Amino acid sequence: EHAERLPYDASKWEFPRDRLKLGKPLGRGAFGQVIEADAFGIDTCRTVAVKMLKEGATHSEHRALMSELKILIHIGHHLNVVNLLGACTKPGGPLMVITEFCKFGNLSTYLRSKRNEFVPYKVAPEDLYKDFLTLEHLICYSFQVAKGMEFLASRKCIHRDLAARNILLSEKNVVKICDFGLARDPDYVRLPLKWMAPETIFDRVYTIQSDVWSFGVLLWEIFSLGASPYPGVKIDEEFCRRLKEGTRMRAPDYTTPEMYQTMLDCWHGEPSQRPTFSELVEHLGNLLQANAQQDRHHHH
Ligand SMILES: CNc1nccc(-c2cccnc2Oc2ccc(Nc3nc4ccc(C(F)(F)F)cc4[nH]3)c3ccccc23)n1
Repeated sequence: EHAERLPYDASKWEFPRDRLKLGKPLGRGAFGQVIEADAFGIDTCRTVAVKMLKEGATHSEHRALMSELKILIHIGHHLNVVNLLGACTKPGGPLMVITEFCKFGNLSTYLRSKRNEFVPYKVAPEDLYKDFLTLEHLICYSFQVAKGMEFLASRKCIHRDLAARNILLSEKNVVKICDFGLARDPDYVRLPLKWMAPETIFDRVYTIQSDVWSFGVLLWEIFSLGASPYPGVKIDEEFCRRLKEGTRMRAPDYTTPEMYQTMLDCWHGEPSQRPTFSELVEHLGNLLQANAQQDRHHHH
């Protein structure tokens, strides 16, 4: 622990506060707030999201945000993990942590907005389906999250709150894993129980294999175009009993048979019998390739 104590390469990370144009609020937490900004010369102009420590923060709050900064630095860069771009740590203003802005926001809300703009696959004339989501998009998002999680695992990380609300969508259909820190809201019971593996619910065990369970729930979210898990079910002791017994969600409205089986696999009762993220990357990549290449219309 005590990640805040890690060496800080200021030449790499430090960004001048006066090179930010602060814009609309994006969200608030115990730390302070996250606001949209345009940053000049952070890499040109680039839109970013800036998490800033509130004035009058406690030592523990301040330590927590610095720890977060150091954790993001330690993990390192991956396409599918929200990209840390800079920080403002020196005297003269608040502690600020700067990440890339993702135009389309969280994946759950985005997918929900596209329910009248989805077709399994385009057919010519394709302009009838301009900016529509397809199965190819959904498998692509799934593959990317698996890639991100594979990367996090290789960094010896465990996410602990994997869910569609914690995935951000940028341009060029690139998705990014984040942690909005909502554990520290209707998705959280005073714990994100709907996303938690049975060993996590009953025994507070968190491993990369419980993240795999959560990934299964995330897949269900994707292939339902942003529905809330376990429709029509109160999340109480009977829910937990039935989960232990082997009851699982039914196939969502937009799934393929293969994708549903993958959900079921992720939801194995035994952590060791669930696929690894490496296996998921392989499997999903193969499913994506098949999907992306199967229509030979334009390939005479
Ligand atoms: C609407 N578009 C958009 N684009 C980018 C960011 C946001 C955003 C909006 C409201 C609140 N937070 C937002 O972004 C963040 C998410 C998570 C953050 N923190 C975070 N801390 C993390 C630590 C670890 C990992 C792991 F990679 F392991 F998954 C991911 C983590 N994510 C942010 C930190 C600083 C600034 C923004 C952060 N919103």
